[PDB]
Amino acid sequence: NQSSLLAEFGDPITRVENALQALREGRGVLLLDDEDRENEGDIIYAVESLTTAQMALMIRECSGIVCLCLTEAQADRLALPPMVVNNNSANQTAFTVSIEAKHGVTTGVSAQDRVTTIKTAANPQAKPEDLARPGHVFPLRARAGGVLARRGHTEGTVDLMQMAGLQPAGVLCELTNPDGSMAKTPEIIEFGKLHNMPVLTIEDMVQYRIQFDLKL
Amino acid sequence: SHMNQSSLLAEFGDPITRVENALQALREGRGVLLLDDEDRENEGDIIYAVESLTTAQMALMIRECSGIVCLCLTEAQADRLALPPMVVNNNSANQTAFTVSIEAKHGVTTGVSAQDRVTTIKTAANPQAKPEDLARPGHVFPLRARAGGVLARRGHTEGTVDLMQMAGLQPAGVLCELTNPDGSMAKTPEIIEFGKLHNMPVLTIEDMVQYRIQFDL
Ligand SMILES: O=C(CO)[C@H](O)[C@H](O)COP(=O)(O)O
Ligand SMILES: O=C(CO)[C@H](O)[C@H](O)COP(=O)(O)O
Ligand SMILES: [Zn+2]
Ligand SMILES: [Zn+2]
Ligand SMILES: [Zn+2]
Ligand SMILES: [Zn+2]
Ligand SMILES: [Zn+2]
Ligand SMILES: [Zn+2]
Ligand SMILES: [Zn+2]
Ligand SMILES: [Zn+2]
Ligand SMILES: [Zn+2]
Ligand SMILES: [Zn+2]
Repeated sequence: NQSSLLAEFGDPITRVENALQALREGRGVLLLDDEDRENEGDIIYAVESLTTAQMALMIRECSGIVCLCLTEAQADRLALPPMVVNNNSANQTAFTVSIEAKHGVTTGVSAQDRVTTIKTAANPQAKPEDLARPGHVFPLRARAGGVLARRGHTEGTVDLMQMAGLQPAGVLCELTNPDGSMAKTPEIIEFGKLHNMPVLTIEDMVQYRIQFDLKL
Repeated sequence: SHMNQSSLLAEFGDPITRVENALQALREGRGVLLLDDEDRENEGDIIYAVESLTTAQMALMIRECSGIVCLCLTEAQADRLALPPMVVNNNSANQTAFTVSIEAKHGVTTGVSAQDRVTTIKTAANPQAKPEDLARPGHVFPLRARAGGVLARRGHTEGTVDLMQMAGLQPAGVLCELTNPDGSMAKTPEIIEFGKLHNMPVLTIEDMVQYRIQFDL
């Protein structure tokens, strides 16, 4: 079972603290959501330290739909409303209109171009005109309150950044097996071991936030 | 001396032959690799007929391409599904005609596995589909092909729908951009090798344009 498998990454508190220190060091982490929800592991990177190599790993090891998790305030600053007026997706995944850097990219899809787009979007002094729409990067609006308001990878991403003391923007993508099926805990554990990436769950995060009275 | 692209593509035949082999591969359920103009994107996209799309084919795209797998549709089919342009004022470099993204309602879970994307695509491409069959947003990205195909707009979008129509297949195909492990986009020699290894013909939009000119006009 999951809890028993994750044991080798430490106890739940250790699992959170290792994830936070990985992010501070510029490394990625792998975040599992609830078993009865998606039961998927996403690679998470802090935008602050995002490299082309990190992006390239996501593209070749994950779904390739690399999303940029943003606070409401940052999404607002960039004038990125929800893609649809009435979201009826299974998880209410908060996709905004898709984006591309207006300047400094070609087709938008290379690892370099996605990073350029993401860095442009995450710039504290970005304006809406810095991004063309539509494009190949997929921003997501994180819920105010984070994982204590919504138990998604979107909130997990942003909460991790804030908990780590980093700028509150991260990227995510779902780890996918070569045959096209989604990675499960065993494969996720293996991937984290291969790539020196801490693994943790949303429940780890929730329990950690509760214990340490963490408003973010 | 490096030969030009046309010279590299010569082993696939002359322009017309390259299109004819593409059409036949699609009729046999195999994919093709379509290059656009060198002064446009200069990118090769894997293209598959939705009619014969399998989970294995989709898995290949996720593994070997950008993973942003797009569903090229006719304007008629997009309107049938009530899929408006994602943004009213499109200012992307090529005005790539993204609609709002989609997900099938039944038969899927999170929408992102190879099998889920296929289910979603099959659902959308069905000639008797209704808007309500598709949740929005989702993990499949439809594109509105321009009326007139590659003689009107020289995009992989139009190339896909033209290819299906010319092959006599359901006028819906899926595309995705071939990518190298280091995250750079695959270029002609890599596209050609990939095509040889996967038994997928390689062709260009210009080949398709010349074929339509010579075979229709
Ligand atoms: O679907 C997704 C984005 O395309 C993934 O599930 C991603 O992890 C964010 O969604 P959520 O916050 O609902 O997990
Ligand atoms: O960006 C893309 C995905 O949408 C690809 O270039 C795809 O080929 C569609 O674009 P176009 O028709 O402009 O080539
Ligand atoms: Zn493109
Ligand atoms: Zn998720
Ligand atoms: Zn002939
Ligand atoms: Zn002939
Ligand atoms: Zn003939
Ligand atoms: Zn999801
Ligand atoms: Zn294209
Ligand atoms: Zn070879
Ligand atoms: Zn291959
Ligand atoms: Zn014709």
